[PDB]
Amino acid sequence: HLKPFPPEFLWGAASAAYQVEGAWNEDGKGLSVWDVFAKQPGRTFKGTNGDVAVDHYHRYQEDVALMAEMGLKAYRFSVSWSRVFPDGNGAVNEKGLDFYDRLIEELRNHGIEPIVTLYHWDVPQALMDAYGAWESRRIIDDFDRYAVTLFQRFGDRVKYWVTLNEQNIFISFGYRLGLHPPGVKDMKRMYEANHIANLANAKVIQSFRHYVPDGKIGPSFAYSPMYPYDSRPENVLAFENAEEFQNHWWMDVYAWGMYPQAAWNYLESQGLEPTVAPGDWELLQAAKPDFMGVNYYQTTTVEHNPPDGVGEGVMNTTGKKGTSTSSGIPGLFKTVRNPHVDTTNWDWAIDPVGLRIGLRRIANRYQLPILITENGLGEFDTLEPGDIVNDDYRIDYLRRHVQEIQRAITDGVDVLGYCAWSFTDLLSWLNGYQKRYGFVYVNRDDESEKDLRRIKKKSFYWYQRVIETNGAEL
Amino acid sequence: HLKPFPPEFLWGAASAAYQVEGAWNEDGKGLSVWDVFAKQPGRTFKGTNGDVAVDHYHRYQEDVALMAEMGLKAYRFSVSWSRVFPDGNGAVNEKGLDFYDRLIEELRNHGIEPIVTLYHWDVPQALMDAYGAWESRRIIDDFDRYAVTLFQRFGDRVKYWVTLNEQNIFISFGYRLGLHPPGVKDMKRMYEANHIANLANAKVIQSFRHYVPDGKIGPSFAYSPMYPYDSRPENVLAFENAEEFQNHWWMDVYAWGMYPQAAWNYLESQGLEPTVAPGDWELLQAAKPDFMGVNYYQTTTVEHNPPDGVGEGVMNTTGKKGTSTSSGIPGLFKTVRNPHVDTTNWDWAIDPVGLRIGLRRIANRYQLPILITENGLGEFDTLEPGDIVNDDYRIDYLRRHVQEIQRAITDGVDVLGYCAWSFTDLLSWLNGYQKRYGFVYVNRDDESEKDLRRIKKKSFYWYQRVIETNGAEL
Ligand SMILES: O=P(O)(O)OC[C@H]1O[C@@H](O)[C@H](O)[C@@H](O)[C@H]1O
Ligand SMILES: O=P(O)(O)OC[C@H]1O[C@@H](O)[C@H](O)[C@@H](O)[C@H]1O
Repeated sequence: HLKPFPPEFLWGAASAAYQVEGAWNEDGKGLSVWDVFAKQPGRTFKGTNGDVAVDHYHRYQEDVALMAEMGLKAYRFSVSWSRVFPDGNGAVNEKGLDFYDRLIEELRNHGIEPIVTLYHWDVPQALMDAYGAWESRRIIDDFDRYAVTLFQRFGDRVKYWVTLNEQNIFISFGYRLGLHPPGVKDMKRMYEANHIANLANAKVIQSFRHYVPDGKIGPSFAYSPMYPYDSRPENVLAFENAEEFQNHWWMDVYAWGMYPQAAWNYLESQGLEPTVAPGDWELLQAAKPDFMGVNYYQTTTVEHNPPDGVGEGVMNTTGKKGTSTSSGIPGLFKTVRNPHVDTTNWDWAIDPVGLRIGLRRIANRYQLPILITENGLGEFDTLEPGDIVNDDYRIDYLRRHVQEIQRAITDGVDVLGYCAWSFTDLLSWLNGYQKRYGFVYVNRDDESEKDLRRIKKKSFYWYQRVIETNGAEL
Repeated sequence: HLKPFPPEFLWGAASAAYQVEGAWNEDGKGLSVWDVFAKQPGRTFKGTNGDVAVDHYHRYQEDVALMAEMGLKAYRFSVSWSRVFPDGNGAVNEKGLDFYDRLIEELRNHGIEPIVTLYHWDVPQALMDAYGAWESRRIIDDFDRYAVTLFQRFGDRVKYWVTLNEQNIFISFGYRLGLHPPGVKDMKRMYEANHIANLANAKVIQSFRHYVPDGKIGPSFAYSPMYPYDSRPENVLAFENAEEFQNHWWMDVYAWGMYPQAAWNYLESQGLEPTVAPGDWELLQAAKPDFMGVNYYQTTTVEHNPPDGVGEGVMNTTGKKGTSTSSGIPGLFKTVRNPHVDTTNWDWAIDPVGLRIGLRRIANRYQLPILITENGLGEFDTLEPGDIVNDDYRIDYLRRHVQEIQRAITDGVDVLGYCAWSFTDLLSWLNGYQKRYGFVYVNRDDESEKDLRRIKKKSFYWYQRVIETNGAEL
């Protein structure tokens, strides 16, 4: 006997500002780091960018009407920092606040609960220009200022907030792999920026306790649960190293205010540990979140890796299956293909049991409620004559993950809600428009902008059915 | 770049009263549950019992002189509760207290640190007869009276104390597997007795803070870290289930005062959860220990197990290799042979890297210091002419574990000490005398006490060197 989904379970879907909004220079909006970065040659798939994206800024009324038709209980979206503070720092742009106020109003008028992500990777370029953005403690005061603005403005209508979206991704990709702005490959700077982001997250959770006393806040972590390749002790040890370095390094800070000691000692042995200042620990430890947000797509299997072994690997940005290669930390661990799971055309593992495992690990270790703020299947879709998108692959992916969530709930994990990625098709940062996640197909590709018309996929109706029955029918 | 062992690392060896002391009915000692149990036909190997054991009660001065020759920094022994309270909870037997006083004085006169185990499985039979011993909350006050008696008599001279030795073993063997007294096979009774023992542990730690304010105290957990068989998600899930039901069930209570939720919910779904009285949680949560005591011998590899699958397995008590069979909890997990590790003649896995993994898991999850209270190799030994015992297999085993401990210390695990099991050969509860662990061979077997003479094994001189060089020389 499975527990039922709780009565007010947030059946949701999600987007991110730069990926959907467009209107990149309208109504006072300032330059963001992604405005700049995406226009640099070779940074994105086929030079795609979010100048227009899917034009959600102008079509939000249509999109919300499709959410209402779907029956969504919740919609997760991010506020574009550069829309609200074009300089990051100076005067509020009221036109920018007015759009999100219009959007929230529309959501509530249709009975949809808004989930607002404060930061989804688009720090204003002015802050990067002024002081290096996440590499400077000044961004703590500046990020706080921007969040308190949003708290005061919308605290009365938005109950659920996410602080930083996938801090582990935009810090690592932006400062170690050089695939995100600022395009740096410097492990020392990476950990300094990561430590500052940790302090920013804690500071605004504290501010949230004052300005929105009845609300619920937490970060959203990009969680890939690690697996050992097999029962060889050296591979299990590699799994221990990988889970602590890739996952506990962030989630222990979110939940306990402390870095894990083995990873710290390893970084300290190389001078790579972050600069701690007086008060940092007191701040980090005095900022408990209401939940752990989890973005989940896949697990990662690892094995032992010699000190001279694999480092950076190839990542599949083209959808040509089988082109990614193993990556790792020399001496600690390396990724390896898990022969027991299928993979997508971008080589992502399809592992719905991995989601239950991951939910269990977080409940077991931190004792916190979980909001699944992203989960979904990115794949090619074909538009058929008659406005038919038969995305059975995506229905099956989502069905199996939702089934594992109910088993995790039965196991005692307190799951607050589930936000599928994504509501409409949107621009994938590094993969372009062909890597589609939406319940709603958007009519454009990487060559032609066409008309951006929305078309309901087969998965739209499946998920509408799920929400209708509170998950009882999948 | 290995860290050295700390200057005052407690290089130790260990015993347990019933396995070593003999003198089972001398100087006013009462019956323990093991005096009665081992004299029941069929309960022990070839009917062996601890009536004489290796006669340490009369020979302790010889044995301590050998410890000083070895240069032991610490000696871990248990107090026989039935020596001190012949009927468990009446008047104190002063001759019983006088033996441990003479032993402790003998240790301290040779510069050896006493490490006292309050409970190593031998609750007096009178308490079993009166109210069922660990199945009654009456044992909480009776164990507290006995602990405080020792705290007051010896607290000036003993700083390191262990409360319950391997609660997970004596409770599950005594109440689920029927292999220890009282010989019960009842899962409901097992979890009730286990909960009472948790309360008795917390209560004595509370008392300890009052009577030995400068001392250090902890339980000693029988830790077998779990491995998944491979990266199949269902086997990783079995591993999550195993680590939670076999390990977190006890260690979360010791460290955090809380049972893990997924295991609790599974027990509750069957009416197997223990009876919780008001005040239980407050007591369990207000008894933090100074260290986690870790008894380590081997890892366990697990895979998925259907609801009709494996339950109880065969355990090797004869030293005939390849006689153990798989065990598990149907629906949750089953053990499986780990093809990457060697095994002893009793089918115990030899996995020194598993100790490093186990130490890392405890440090990472609980941030506690660890005292390794047992580790060693039980094997056949041959006495050759000239009183020579060349146990290079034991040296090899111990050397590799001590090396993995040093690597764990380098990772940042705070390891207080290392007690090898055992100082002299002694009675193995279920395996008789032929399964030897000692640094010191004792001349006797299952059929004759012979002369009980002590003979230093090759490993004696190896450990002596280890201690002399503080582990620099392994
Ligand atoms: O677009 P991708 O690379 O396929 O990832 C899919 C999604 O999951 C996370 O990475 C991000 O929070 C989203 O913004 C989105 O990018
Ligand atoms: O004697 P065995 O079964 O080989 O195990 C060796 C040791 O195991 C631990 O569980 C006990 O604390 C010791 O008393 C000793 O028995």
